[PDB]
Amino acid sequence: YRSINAADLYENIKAYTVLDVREPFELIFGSIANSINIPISELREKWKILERDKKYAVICAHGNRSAAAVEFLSQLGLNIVDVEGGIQSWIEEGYPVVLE
Repeated sequence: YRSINAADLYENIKAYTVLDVREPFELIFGSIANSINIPISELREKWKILERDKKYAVICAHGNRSAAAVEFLSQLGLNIVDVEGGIQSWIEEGYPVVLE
């Protein structure tokens, strides 16, 4: 189990592949660019779609759901990290978000 600051993620944004585990209706209000969306209610059945050769940054609205996802994918041998504060923190700190 590892964690990553917002500033850290943004500075290394190209080194990570943001995994947004929030529900789809939540992304219409803003999401980090190119972040793949897998709701925690599907993560169990569709985590196989995740690349092993990638470094994932799991984001949540506040971090409660991302934390649980990390503990799950971490034991499956995936290189993933939890994003502190969720996307809420990301926005509070003034970071770029997409309306897509």
